[PDB]
Amino acid sequence: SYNPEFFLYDIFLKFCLKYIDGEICHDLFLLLGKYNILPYDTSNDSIYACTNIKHLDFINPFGVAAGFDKNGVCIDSILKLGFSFIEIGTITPRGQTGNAKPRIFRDVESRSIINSCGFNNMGCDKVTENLILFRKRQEEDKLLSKHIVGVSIGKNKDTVNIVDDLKYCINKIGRYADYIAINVSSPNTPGLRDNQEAGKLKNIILSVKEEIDNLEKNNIMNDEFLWFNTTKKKPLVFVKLAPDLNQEQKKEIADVLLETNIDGMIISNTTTQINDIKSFENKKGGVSGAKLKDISTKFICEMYNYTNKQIPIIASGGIFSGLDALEKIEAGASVCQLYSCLVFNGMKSAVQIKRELNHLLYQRGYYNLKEAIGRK
Ligand SMILES: Cc1cc2nc3c(=O)[nH]c(=O)nc-3n(C[C@H](O)[C@H](O)[C@H](O)COP(=O)(O)O)c2cc1C
Ligand SMILES: Cc1cn(C2CC2)c(=O)c2nn(C)c(Cc3ccc(C(F)(F)F)cc3)c12
Ligand SMILES: O=c1cc(C(O)O)[nH]c(=O)[nH]1
Repeated sequence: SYNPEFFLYDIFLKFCLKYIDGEICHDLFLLLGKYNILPYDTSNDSIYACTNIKHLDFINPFGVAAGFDKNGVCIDSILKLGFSFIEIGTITPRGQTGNAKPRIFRDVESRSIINSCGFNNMGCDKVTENLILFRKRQEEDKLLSKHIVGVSIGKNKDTVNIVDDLKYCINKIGRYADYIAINVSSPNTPGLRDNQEAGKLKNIILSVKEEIDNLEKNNIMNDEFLWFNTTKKKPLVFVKLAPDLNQEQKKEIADVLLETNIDGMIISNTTTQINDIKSFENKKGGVSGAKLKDISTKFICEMYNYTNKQIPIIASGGIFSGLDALEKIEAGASVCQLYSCLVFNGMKSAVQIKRELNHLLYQRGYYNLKEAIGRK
């Protein structure tokens, strides 16, 4: 399934990656998608690649990670590139400016990115208005039917007691989200990763699940009209975890996820422990991309064992090829998120990655994608 539209953007891609600033590249991409002039991938997806996380049914196992469309101003176009879902955010109750620019740097040779954004977003209220507009468009557009939209949530920079910010987001945007991702792993908000302590993380998770469950109580109508999302059901609850933890921490947090019955785990966020990128020596922030590939996959194996395979995994980190996706899936992941791939490969990310994984699934001997989960 070629397309003359995907190719023209590869021409622009080589230019931008070589001269234009990363965040400027991001703004242009988002701006083009805002006006619905990005290519489409309206082909039927392989039934062998369909996946699910409990009652969440994904048409294919590739979405866009958080931090890409932080404000939900580009949902329709990005999804129509060929992705099955998108994770908007991370959002905070009040929009922030973030750290000072430049805050995004690219090492083309190593296919790596380092960023110190600091949760720059428009705020929960405005992003909610955008998401409502999208759900209205989704009702009238076939290319958006059955596509998923998750919302990554966090805290404002100054707001102490992160629980309060989360409850506000839940109570304003919860009705329109298919799943909620708790971000306690961003390295650009000081001390957020200190909240991954078993006790703290327990109260955070339990408060989110309770707040989601409480929106349903005082409702006047049926559930079909309350949940204006894809599932027509209350959003699942996922947690996004950082890879820079020791084994003791890793096992107890996994124990907390079992006790609290979390719906999923997103492995993983960016890392701060990489020191082998010469261009990023004097740069602050977390690094993403290829140099994060092998590190995150291990973490998935370490966690897929710590939770006794009872909590599904969502893979994110250094996924650039179809074989990378299968490496993540056979390690224990059910779905994959692409971020740096879109940065370095552009519009062809979804169509390319989905084809490559399809060919590899049958060669390795599988009836469908599920058969591969944790087979390693
Ligand atoms: C510029 C930039 C901004 C990001 N913003 C967020 C964010 O707001 N929330 C979040 O959970 N992750 C954020 N991330 C992390 C990505 O979502 C993803 O977990 C990570 O980059 C690994 O993806 P990759 O290896 O395929 O590039 C951001 C990453 C980058 C590079
Ligand atoms: C999507 C994306 C994001 N970001 C930062 C947040 C991390 C980058 O730095 C990027 N660099 N490229 C090259 C992209 C992707 C891209 C492709 C095509 C164009 C266009 F053809 F329109 F010119 C523009 C941009 C980036
Ligand atoms: O989770 C996150 C958040 C940010 C940010 O918005 O600053 N950046 C990342 O690399 N990861």
